[PDB]
Amino acid sequence: KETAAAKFERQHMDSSTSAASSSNYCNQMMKSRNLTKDRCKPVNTFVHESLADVQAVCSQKNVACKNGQTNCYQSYSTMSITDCRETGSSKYPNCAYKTTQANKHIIVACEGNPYVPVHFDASV
Ligand SMILES: [Cl-]
Ligand SMILES: [Cl-]
Ligand SMILES: [Cl-]
Ligand SMILES: [Cl-]
Ligand SMILES: [Cl-]
Repeated sequence: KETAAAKFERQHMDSSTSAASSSNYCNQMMKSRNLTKDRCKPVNTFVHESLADVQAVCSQKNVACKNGQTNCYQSYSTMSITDCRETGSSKYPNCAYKTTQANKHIIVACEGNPYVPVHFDASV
């Protein structure tokens, strides 16, 4: 089984681009990070920052999670992100995503030793 930290990295990290690199970015990335294998993942955010910058957020501003948990952290600075959401024309096995680039604060849930991101909660 994949560790929680490894699943967070696979699903949410894309340090190799500064920003969503076209309207087809989400279709490409959702397949290659294997988020469309048995089912189209409906919603997913990619962060275009270093892994170290994202990991640093677990030491930034402690806020509530949407679920009421108390192990969420909001980035002090905005970060380049891309939101991917399935469109109405999406039907597995032909998944189809809208790509939305933005620069927002991120909110992540953290856990473990090392204390690292395990869940992407939200962006602001
Ligand atoms: Cl790991
Ligand atoms: Cl997400
Ligand atoms: Cl990097
Ligand atoms: Cl900022
Ligand atoms: Cl641990």
